Amino acid sequence: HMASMKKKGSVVIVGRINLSGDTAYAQQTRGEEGCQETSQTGRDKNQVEGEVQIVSTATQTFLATSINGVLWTVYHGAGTRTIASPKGPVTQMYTNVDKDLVGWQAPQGSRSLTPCTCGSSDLYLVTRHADVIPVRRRGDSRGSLLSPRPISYLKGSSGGPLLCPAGHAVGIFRAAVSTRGVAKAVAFIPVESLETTM
Ligand SMILES: COc1ccc2nc(C)c(O[C@@H]3C[C@H]4C(=O)N[C@]5(C(=O)NS(=O)(=O)C6(C)CC6)C[C@H]5/C=C\CCCCC[C@H](NC(=O)O[C@H](C)C(F)(F)F)C(=O)N4C3)nc2c1
Ligand SMILES: [Zn+2]
Repeated sequence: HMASMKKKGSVVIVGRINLSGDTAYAQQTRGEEGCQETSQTGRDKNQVEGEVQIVSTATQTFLATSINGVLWTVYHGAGTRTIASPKGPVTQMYTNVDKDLVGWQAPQGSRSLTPCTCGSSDLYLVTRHADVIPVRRRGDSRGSLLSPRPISYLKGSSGGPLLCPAGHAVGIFRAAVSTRGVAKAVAFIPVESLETTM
């Protein structure tokens, strides 16, 4: 009935991947109860820092990455959802199901990565566990893991960045290619396809 129709909650920032030092590590900034409440209200007054956020809905958790001033993630995680902010829910500024891509204005206090113009194929995937995984670029939207590992280790890291040697953003991780459960390659949205979208 129309009176009872519910609304999906917002995506919520629940942590970050700290890349500021010589050691990468995940930090949690909100626990599951606060996450649920913030998703319903859409009001998040927690201070945001850093480039790679850990984000959650009521049912899924993944990453989101700031590049020029946009917080980017995957459509298969966020759908068309708002993100929680200090002033309430914020509507997506980019949505592209064909790329598995969404974006919101980057939160106040975030730091943005710079889009790579190096043309390098020696990349680094950052996961939600703060693993920094070498990936050889193999095409516009694909790269191979130098050390394959079970897909379990990549689950929950969609929306994370592929970085070049200089720390610029080359892409947003979106899918893993596996054989017998071992991830041998990854697919990503290339930064140019974001720069086009922008
Ligand atoms: C609804 O509208 C949509 C529009 C476009 C769209 N486009 C893509 C490509 C898509 O793909 C889905 C979701 C991702 C995924 O699981 N994302 C990671 C992740 O971590 N998600 S997540 O954070 O856990 C989560 C679910 C919370 C958000 C990064 C994966 C980690 C481990 C793999 C686990 C087994 C899965 C292996 C899959 N392989 C694969 O499809 O490969 C083929 C050959 C491709 F062509 F894509 F390469 C895979 O990776 N998929 C399967 N769904 C959609 C949906
Ligand atoms: Zn670069």
